Amino acid sequence: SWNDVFQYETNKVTRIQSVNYGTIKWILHMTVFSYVSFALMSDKLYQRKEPLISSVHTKVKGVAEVTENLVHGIFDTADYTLPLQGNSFFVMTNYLKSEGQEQKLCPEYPSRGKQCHSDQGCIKGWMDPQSKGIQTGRCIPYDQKRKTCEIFAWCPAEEGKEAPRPALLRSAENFTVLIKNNIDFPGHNYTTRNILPGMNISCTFHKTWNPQCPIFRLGDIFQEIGENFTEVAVQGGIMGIEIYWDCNLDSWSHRCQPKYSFRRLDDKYTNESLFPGYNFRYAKYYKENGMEKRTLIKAFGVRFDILVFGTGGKFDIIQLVVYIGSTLSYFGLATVCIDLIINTYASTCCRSRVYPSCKCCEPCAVNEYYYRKKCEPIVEPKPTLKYVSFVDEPHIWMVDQQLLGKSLQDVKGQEVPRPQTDFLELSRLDSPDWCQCGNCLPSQLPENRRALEELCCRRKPGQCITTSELFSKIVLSREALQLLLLYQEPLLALEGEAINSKLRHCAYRSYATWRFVSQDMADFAILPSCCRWKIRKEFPKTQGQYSGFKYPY
Amino acid sequence: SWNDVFQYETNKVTRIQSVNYGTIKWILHMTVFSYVSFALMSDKLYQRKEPLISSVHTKVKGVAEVTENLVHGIFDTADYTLPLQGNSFFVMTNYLKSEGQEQKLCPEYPSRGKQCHSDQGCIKGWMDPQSKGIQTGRCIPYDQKRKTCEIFAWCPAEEGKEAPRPALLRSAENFTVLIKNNIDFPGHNYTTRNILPGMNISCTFHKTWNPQCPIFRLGDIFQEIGENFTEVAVQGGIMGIEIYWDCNLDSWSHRCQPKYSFRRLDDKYTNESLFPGYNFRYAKYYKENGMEKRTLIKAFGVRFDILVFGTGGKFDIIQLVVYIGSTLSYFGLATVCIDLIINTYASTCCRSRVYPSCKCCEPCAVNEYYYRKKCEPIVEPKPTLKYVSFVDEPHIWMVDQQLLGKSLQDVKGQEVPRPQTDFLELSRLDSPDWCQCGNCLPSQLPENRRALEELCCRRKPGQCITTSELFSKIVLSREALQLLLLYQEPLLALEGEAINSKLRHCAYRSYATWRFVSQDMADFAILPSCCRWKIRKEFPKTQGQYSGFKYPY
Amino acid sequence: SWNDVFQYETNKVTRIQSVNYGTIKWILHMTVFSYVSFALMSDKLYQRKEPLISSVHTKVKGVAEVTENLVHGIFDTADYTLPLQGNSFFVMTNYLKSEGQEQKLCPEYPSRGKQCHSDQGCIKGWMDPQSKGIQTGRCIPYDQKRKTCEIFAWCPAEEGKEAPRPALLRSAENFTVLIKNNIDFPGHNYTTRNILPGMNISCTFHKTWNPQCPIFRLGDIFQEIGENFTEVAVQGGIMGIEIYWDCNLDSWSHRCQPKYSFRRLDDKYTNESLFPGYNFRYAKYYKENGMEKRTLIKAFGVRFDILVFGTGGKFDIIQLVVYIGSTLSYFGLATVCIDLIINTYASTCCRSRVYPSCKCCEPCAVNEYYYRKKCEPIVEPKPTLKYVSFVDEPHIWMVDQQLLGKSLQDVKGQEVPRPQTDFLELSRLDSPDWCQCGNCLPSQLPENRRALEELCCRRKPGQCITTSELFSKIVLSREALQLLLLYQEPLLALEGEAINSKLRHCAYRSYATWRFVSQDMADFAILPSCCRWKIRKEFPKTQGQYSGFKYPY
Ligand SMILES: O=S(=O)(O)c1ccc(Nc2ccc(C(c3ccc(Nc4ccc(S(=O)(=O)O)cc4)cc3)c3ccc(Nc4ccc(S(=O)(=O)O)cc4)cc3)cc2)cc1
Ligand SMILES: O=S(=O)(O)c1ccc(Nc2ccc(C(c3ccc(Nc4ccc(S(=O)(=O)O)cc4)cc3)c3ccc(Nc4ccc(S(=O)(=O)O)cc4)cc3)cc2)cc1
Ligand SMILES: O=S(=O)(O)c1ccc(Nc2ccc(C(c3ccc(Nc4ccc(S(=O)(=O)O)cc4)cc3)c3ccc(Nc4ccc(S(=O)(=O)O)cc4)cc3)cc2)cc1
Ligand SMILES: Nc1nc2c(ncn2[C@@H]2O[C@H](COP(=O)(O)OP(=O)(O)O)[C@@H](O)[C@H]2O)c(=O)[nH]1
Ligand SMILES: Nc1nc2c(ncn2[C@@H]2O[C@H](COP(=O)(O)OP(=O)(O)O)[C@@H](O)[C@H]2O)c(=O)[nH]1
Ligand SMILES: Nc1nc2c(ncn2[C@@H]2O[C@H](COP(=O)(O)OP(=O)(O)O)[C@@H](O)[C@H]2O)c(=O)[nH]1
Ligand SMILES: *[C@@H]1O[C@H](CO)[C@@H](O)[C@H](O)[C@H]1NC(C)=O
Ligand SMILES: *[C@@H]1O[C@H](CO)[C@@H](O)[C@H](O)[C@H]1NC(C)=O
Ligand SMILES: *[C@@H]1O[C@H](CO)[C@@H](O)[C@H](O)[C@H]1NC(C)=O
Ligand SMILES: *[C@@H]1O[C@H](CO)[C@@H](O)[C@H](O)[C@H]1NC(C)=O
Ligand SMILES: *[C@@H]1O[C@H](CO)[C@@H](O)[C@H](O)[C@H]1NC(C)=O
Ligand SMILES: *[C@@H]1O[C@H](CO)[C@@H](O)[C@H](O)[C@H]1NC(C)=O
Ligand SMILES: *[C@@H]1O[C@H](CO)[C@@H](O)[C@H](O)[C@H]1NC(C)=O
Ligand SMILES: *[C@@H]1O[C@H](CO)[C@@H](O)[C@H](O)[C@H]1NC(C)=O
Ligand SMILES: *[C@@H]1O[C@H](CO)[C@@H](O)[C@H](O)[C@H]1NC(C)=O
Ligand SMILES: *[C@@H]1O[C@H](CO)[C@@H](O)[C@H](O)[C@H]1NC(C)=O
Ligand SMILES: [Zn+2]
Ligand SMILES: [Zn+2]
Ligand SMILES: [Zn+2]
Ligand SMILES: [Zn+2]
Ligand SMILES: [Zn+2]
Ligand SMILES: [Zn+2]
Repeated sequence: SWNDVFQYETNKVTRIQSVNYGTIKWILHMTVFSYVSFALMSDKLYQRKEPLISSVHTKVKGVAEVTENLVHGIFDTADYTLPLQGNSFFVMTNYLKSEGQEQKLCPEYPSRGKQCHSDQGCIKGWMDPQSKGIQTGRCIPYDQKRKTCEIFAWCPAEEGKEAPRPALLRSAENFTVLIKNNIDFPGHNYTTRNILPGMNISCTFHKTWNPQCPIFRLGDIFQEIGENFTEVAVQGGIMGIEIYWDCNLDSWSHRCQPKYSFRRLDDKYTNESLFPGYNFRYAKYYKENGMEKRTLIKAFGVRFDILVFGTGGKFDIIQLVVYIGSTLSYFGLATVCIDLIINTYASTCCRSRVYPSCKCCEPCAVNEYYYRKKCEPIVEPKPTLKYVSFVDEPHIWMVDQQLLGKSLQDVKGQEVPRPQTDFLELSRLDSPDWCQCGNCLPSQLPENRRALEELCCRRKPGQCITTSELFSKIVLSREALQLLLLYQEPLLALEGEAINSKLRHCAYRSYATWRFVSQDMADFAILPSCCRWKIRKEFPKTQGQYSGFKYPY
Repeated sequence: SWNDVFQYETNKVTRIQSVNYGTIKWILHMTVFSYVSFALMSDKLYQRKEPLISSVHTKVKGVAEVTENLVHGIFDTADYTLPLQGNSFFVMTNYLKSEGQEQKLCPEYPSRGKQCHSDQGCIKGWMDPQSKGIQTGRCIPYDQKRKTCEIFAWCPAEEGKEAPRPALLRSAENFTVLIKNNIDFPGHNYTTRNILPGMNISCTFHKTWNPQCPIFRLGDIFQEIGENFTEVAVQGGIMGIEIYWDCNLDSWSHRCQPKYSFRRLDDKYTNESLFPGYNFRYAKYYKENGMEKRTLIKAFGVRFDILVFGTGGKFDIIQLVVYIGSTLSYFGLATVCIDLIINTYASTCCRSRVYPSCKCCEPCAVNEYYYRKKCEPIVEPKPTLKYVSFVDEPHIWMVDQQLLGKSLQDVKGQEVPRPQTDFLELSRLDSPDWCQCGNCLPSQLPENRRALEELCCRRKPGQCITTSELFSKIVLSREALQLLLLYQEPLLALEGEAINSKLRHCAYRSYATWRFVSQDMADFAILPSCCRWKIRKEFPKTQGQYSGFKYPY
Repeated sequence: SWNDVFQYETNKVTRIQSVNYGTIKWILHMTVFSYVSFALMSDKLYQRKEPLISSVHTKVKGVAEVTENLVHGIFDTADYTLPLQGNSFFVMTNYLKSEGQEQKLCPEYPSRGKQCHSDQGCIKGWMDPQSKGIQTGRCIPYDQKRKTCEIFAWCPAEEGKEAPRPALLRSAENFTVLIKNNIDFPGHNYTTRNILPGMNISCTFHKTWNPQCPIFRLGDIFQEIGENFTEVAVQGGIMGIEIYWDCNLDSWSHRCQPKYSFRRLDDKYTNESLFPGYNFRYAKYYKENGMEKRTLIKAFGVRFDILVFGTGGKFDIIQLVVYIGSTLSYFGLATVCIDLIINTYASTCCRSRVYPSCKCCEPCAVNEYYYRKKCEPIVEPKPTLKYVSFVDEPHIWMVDQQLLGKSLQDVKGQEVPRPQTDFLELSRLDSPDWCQCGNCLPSQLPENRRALEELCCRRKPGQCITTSELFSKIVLSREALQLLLLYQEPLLALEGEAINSKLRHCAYRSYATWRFVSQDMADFAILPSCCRWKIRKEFPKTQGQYSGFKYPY
């Protein structure tokens, strides 16, 4: 089967020289091409994108002078507050220091209504989880009007004390942080950094003037997003410094720069029971005067979380191939649309309701010509298929249903048009109850299938089709049938009953071709009893029943 | 070439009114549509998904009362153990404290068999990397039966001492951690948090009852995954609190909630040489009695790593377009399947082996009618192409191969069927060694290509095709040929040898059309010597050799 | 419309038994299949890939003996330097210690030219942001030739002092770090770790010998990437330990192993004003002799950032379906290419310029036969469409344009070939100024549209087509026209003016079919005045004007 391999199939097509259809086709093609190209370029769907891996190294620089009372102290954001310099860092903005605490008995701080109306109110032997002090069951006069429960704990106890207002280290808004960010795209084998040779050092970040300076003033960070540093400093907070890397690693469009943005990460309206702000407690234990003491510091501040995210794209051929394959089927849109137009306007419904109503749609009736040049309807050749023609009608009846002992003459079928004959070929030129022509005869077939041949040439009384001279010229012309037989077999022998059978079949074939036109219908046609029996009379059989119609398949 | 632009191509098609094929087509279309729709909806392939950036802020709350001996102490997880409150946090569950250590000489702890069988066993001047103590070469009687090597180091040395069992801070399983998680999808410009207004505060996380409370009891964290906190507390561990954000940012299906899950991250069965658990050593140096001392604490505990991951989807038109384009080609499945059925059942092999064996497959022989209505086979018109017809055979022979001095009569070729003639058109109606008809003549062509015309009308002896009256009516009927010529050229001049050549060509064309049927074969047909020379005799040439068959292309 | 549902469309095709085209088709199909398969397998486009979530637990092991002067001390990387063991860790490689500092007056260190040329140079009451010391306005003689400004600060002040060279803790290159890495793919529900049972413990990482040992010597880490640990130790740095997980979670191809790589993350050539290296300052405050003192340590070292990244793939049916759908349209490449070849080589331009120039391209002229068997050109049947035939020419003229009072005879039109007549069907066989035949008559139509019928049988003077006997046999043969009418309607009545109209129309139809061939052109043909008026004379009308050509649609 070598020839089976070497076959090539190509579809049969129909050019149409239509201005409208060609214009529509090209418009739709340009539209699809424009959109797919735009999507590819905008979304960079030709690039295989990779996420980055990041390293952050921060350096906070600030000295705050505090007058605590009176002692003038300096708070350097180099050793006092910054042992961690990386993704996240903390800048202290307030503190509550309790110097020289001794484990002894003292009143508890009156926080959130922590007081007593009577001595018996306090519970002996139970330590409050907030004050973290063991109650002795007595109530001390903490203040003149703010007496609180007696407790044995570190004293003077300050647990529950509110953060000082205004914040002690407000000057922290004047501090600066230098962020060094190293990224890599391991798949693309590309690494870069946010500081490059030839960058200003005295610069400070501004979203317009200095959008690439990695030195940030904290107050500016807060102002850029409408946050009040003075208020946030009191209880603390969490702020995000987002670094976005939208990086194009293609040589012809290379661009890998960071974009800095800011976002408050703590909730401003956190409920008082969910620990608003940001703080931590750390203690330093020291023995003074032979008595173990402890210095406790509750520090409030802003934790800055540096969030680095982004992707790096580089041209990938496989991605482009996949995208093109995905978008290729969209170029059949023109075909789909124009074929749908042809099919819709080829209907007989439009000439009856649409065009009469709208006369601007009349010239869209050429779709009927475009649809006959495009489609060839055919029917399933099932055994029950039969075609019927009546000389008193202009069209043909297809009886695909079975005859339940009912004469074929009395069967509705379904009307179909007679095919237009090839004019070029022709340019070279007592009776039964179901019979209206009077020339039909009872069928000799077995009673069960006798109704197939119970057909007449016409539906109303009149002259039989056999009376026409064309019937004799075509169907009963022994000369013409012999010529057709010789055309099929030039050396045919004109002797015996074989020739009489060959001529009878040719007469049937001739009537069916003459009155059904297409071979598709001529194959399943049914001859009337009149024509059938005239043919048989003029081409008899030596002996035996005529088989009648036999299923072609 | 404006008309070239305005062309529209549409494929020629063939409707088939088949219940089976239409049903199959629609079933396959519904199947493909259902699957593509289901995939789109389930996988959300219309959504452009983005990973999140996260910030975590934790607050551990717990006081553990320890009776160390006797002194009753409190271990507050606010200052003693928690200066870091973010992605990861540590809860101490055990400790080994060595108070008031002095750099002097003392025995080494007997850990992992660290002992001596003799004084000379110990190495002088060498410091063990485990005990971290410089050996003096002597062995001290550390214990009555556990003497160990003498060392100069911090003393009393406790290096290698096992973690106390049961864990001192078992009460840490009753501690609670509040996790505040802020996420953002920077591309989608969406941010949310795990705590929202109107949430219960007294709640504690339960996977069913309170699946959204971000307050977790550590013992519950361990119980939920079948881990024993009491055992893990002895040597420590690492536990993961996974926060999954499967977030849909579309308005009509908006859902962005966290799902909390837990996973032990350290290996339970870590080898003793790979440092099982989690611990760290930290020292506090202080001068006591004028002698520099050091307090060493080895802390065992559980490090909790909060792992936040997830994606946020939002409708993207480009993604939907790409998905639809990818899935469009699957709607040709019905076409592929039904065309394959037609092709397979159109074979002549099925009527010979399949249908006789299986009679339920007989009604699938209409595929032969569907395949003749669908396909038009053609052959490459190469110069070696020739077609041959023998009046004693019912079919035709295509000789695509070359004649190597061998008469065309004696060439196998390959059998092809004679086309069915258009019955509608016809309804209007001494000898050489290779000659079996006796009426053929030697070819006058040059010897090299003389074998082309060495053909007879039949393969077996018999009457020549020329003897039929149809040959004279069609081929030798000067009247008919003149009528055909006039049809082609109405004003043709019937004079000179030009008319005699025009008639000879028409006679050849007529024989070829009559005996090959299709113009495709009639073009490459080969006339027998008998017919050829009868035609030439009745349409002679004034002078010169007859050219013979000439390649149409 | 049940039959409307049960329709199946199949395209009409044309097999071609061509070795070249079949070979090209199969080559292109194999090429496309090979590439799509290769892309699928290489890129694993059948796998839905997921990023990992990671946990890292490190254990650094090293003791460095330092001789500070003389006191011999040990620096253990277990308690002195490592409280953090996770994603990032710090190994100290150098330090500057200032023991027993007292807040008093002293000279400032001469760093970066920090000196005075005169006492008045120093500013009173202003504290330098670098030295962090309040100036008293005087200049102390710090050194014999390096006098610096007087300042009140912690003393002896060492701010700005350069890091010692060579680094004190060079022995840190001999330290080892054990990295335990736990990953998970939450979607795939897969977790693994970098240490598995049966792994060597005494091993140390080597890229070839021990590529999976998670124990790393720091000096080896630096040597592997061409970094000098001795130099980096002086000022410090940041090094990355990248752990890549390319993990295949499919059972038949399961592989999930880590690949370790190293990358310096700090910039080697950082500007001196951008704080090169890595360091931090931490202080320990202690009261000595009743005077508050502070010990300051500036530590230089290398921060190691463990960067874990990777994806885990597992077979997904939806991904495979999407990929196949995307790549399906590429299998029409053979069709596109071969159809383009057929179209290009079917042009009449190739036979005139290409083949004469290049004779190796002659056998590609069969594409003209392949293109006539494949395409059926048609024209839009618009009202202005007209076809014209002149008996003195071999081809046909299509006049699609309007006649602006200009005789149709004098219209250029555009030449088209006359269709090849179905030879099988035929094998069964005083004057106006615009008239060249002399037998045409003035048109009786209204003057506005009178020019349509102003056509002659020929373009040059000569005999009229009507003079041919074929005109009388075909067009004026009342017998033949009656036979055609009877063929259409066998029981037609031959009486009245109706028959005379039926015959006149048939004569028009016969001329148009005889001289235009295709019904497409015969429909829009235009008869000459000579033939038209001869037909009308021999088939007159009782009374009334002849309507003339009427638009078929
Ligand atoms: O992302 S997150 O994870 O959330 C995250 C988490 C944390 C950070 N950064 C960060 C950096 C430093 C500290 C820290 C600290 C301490 C003091 C100040 N300022 C100060 C105030 C007043 C005075 S005063 O007026 O002169 O007094 C002097 C100085 C600023 C910061 C800190 C240090 C030590 C400890 N604990 C400890 C426990 C036991 C022992 S021991 O001795 O027993 O061994 C010793 C120490 C706790 C905190 C905390 C967080 C960033 C991100
Ligand atoms: O993700 S990871 O990266 O893996 C990661 C890593 C770490 C964490 N959290 C975390 C939080 C705190 C500590 C820490 C600590 C200390 C003590 C207790 N409890 C305690 C026990 C007994 C007694 S007692 O009985 O009363 O005695 C009292 C208290 C709990 C925790 C800690 C603090 C300081 C140091 N070092 C240091 C070095 C030099 C100097 S200096 O003075 O020389 O300057 C001062 C201090 C080390 C550890 C460690 C880790 C989370 C995640
Ligand atoms: O990714 S990143 O975020 O960038 C990142 C960030 C950090 C890390 N690791 C890391 C680990 C430890 C330290 C640390 C430290 C201290 C000392 C040595 N060696 C040493 C030298 C000389 C001598 S000597 O010669 O014997 O003297 C003895 C020992 C090594 C490391 C450190 C400890 C404490 C503090 N601060 C503090 C503040 C207030 C108070 S308080 O008392 O006031 O409460 C107490 C303490 C700061 C640093 C720093 C970073 C990894 C990654
Ligand atoms: N289309 C069509 N074909 C028919 C009809 N009647 C007979 N035939 C065909 O013509 C042949 C004639 O068979 P027939 O002469 O009746 O039986 P016979 O005596 O054995 O030759 C059969 O093989 C049928 O296929 C008819 O009414 N319509
Ligand atoms: N198909 C076919 N065509 C033929 C055959 N012989 C001749 N022809 C064609 O008919 C024409 C007749 O040429 P011929 O009369 O032999 O040469 P002439 O004397 O120059 O006219 C040639 O152009 C051929 O194309 C034949 O055997 N088969
Ligand atoms: N193709 C073509 N058709 C024509 C021409 N002239 C007339 N016809 C057609 O033939 C029919 C003859 O109409 P005609 O006899 O002139 O008008 P009548 O007197 O009303 O019958 C019309 O319906 C036209 O469709 C012509 O020149 N070319
Ligand atoms: C920040 O600095 C400016 C200029 O030095 C000063 O005017 C302002 O008061 C400072 N802010 C704080 C909060 O100290
Ligand atoms: C910010 O907060 C402070 C105190 O918290 C307040 O005095 C001030 O009005 C607020 N707004 C601005 C713009 O400073
Ligand atoms: C805080 O929560 C309590 C209940 O725990 C509720 O009564 C109160 O209204 C809440 N306040 C805010 C500001 O959310
Ligand atoms: C946890 O708390 C419950 C109730 O307060 C108590 O019964 C239990 O013993 C506690 N567990 C530990 C380990 O202390
Ligand atoms: C857990 O561990 C402890 C000691 O490690 C042991 O007594 C107990 O049986 C274990 N199981 C449970 C369920 O507590
Ligand atoms: C630990 O590793 C040692 C070898 O270093 C081996 O002999 C021993 O069996 C291992 N034990 C476990 C529990 O893995
Ligand atoms: C590292 O160890 C080797 C062998 O113990 C030694 O030769 C080398 O000097 C050491 N390096 C340093 C910097 O101490
Ligand atoms: C692997 O382990 C064996 C003992 O189990 C040890 O002898 C060998 O040295 C180890 N491999 C290396 C490279 O040290
Ligand atoms: C590394 O640096 C040291 C001092 O920084 C220098 O002596 C040495 O030549 C450098 N190169 C190597 C290979 O050690
Ligand atoms: C550092 O920056 C300064 C300007 O701030 C410039 O003058 C100097 O040349 C730079 N040096 C290097 C090594 O980049
Ligand atoms: Zn009848
Ligand atoms: Zn009848
Ligand atoms: Zn012969
Ligand atoms: Zn012969
Ligand atoms: Zn004329
Ligand atoms: Zn004329």
